[PDB]
Amino acid sequence: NFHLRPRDLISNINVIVLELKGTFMCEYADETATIVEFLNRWITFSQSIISTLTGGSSSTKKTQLQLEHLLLDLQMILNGINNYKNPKLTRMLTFKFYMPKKATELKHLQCLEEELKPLEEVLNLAQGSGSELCDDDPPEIPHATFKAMAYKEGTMLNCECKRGFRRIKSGSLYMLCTGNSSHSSWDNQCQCTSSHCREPPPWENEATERIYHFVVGQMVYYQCVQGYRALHRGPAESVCKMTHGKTRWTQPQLICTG
Repeated sequence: NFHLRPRDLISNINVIVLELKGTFMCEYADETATIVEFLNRWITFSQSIISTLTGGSSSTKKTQLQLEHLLLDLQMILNGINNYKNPKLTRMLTFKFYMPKKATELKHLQCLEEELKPLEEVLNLAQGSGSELCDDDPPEIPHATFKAMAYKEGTMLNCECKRGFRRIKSGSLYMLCTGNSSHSSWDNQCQCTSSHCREPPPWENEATERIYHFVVGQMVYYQCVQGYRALHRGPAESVCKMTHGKTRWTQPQLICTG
């Protein structure tokens, strides 16, 4: 229950950041951070600079209130990510945000200005609705993987990259399957620089796999990896069902041995 449209709040925050920086190229660090660590640095960045109110000059008093309103809009978002958003938050901590290597001057707000688009992206997660998302990742199986065949309207794919590669500065953090009623296709696009839907085509992808987040009613298909063998038992697939509020995964019965 976010008492404001994600697009409007970021709109306000965006202009505030601009009215403070006046165009220094941001310098990041190598360590990515969760959306919470991300907000902590800038909330701390806010309060710190406001305290550096060296002399009550009305020129800087302007800068002071400019920060407070920014600060408030930051603390508000963060306060509304840790409460009851835990169903989604647990997977919202999977997204990769980027931190400033240094943050003591107003020219460092460029670092924050860029990450505003992937921020609003995550802000819609609990607001852009309308199917529902599954609280957990599908149950991992010893020496076995899984793969959904038909993506449903709303499934997402993290824009993770290869080693040494980051997702594009000020770029979206994931893709989304738009179902509507007529057609059915994907929306966003991933990008990596250096230091009824179907499966999307690769980029300079992640040299691991693909971090997914499924909607309810989506089924993943399990099977053993090579060198191992299943004997079926029960079902070899899991479906995300929302039973009595909470969402869960129908436990598949499938085991492989060497």
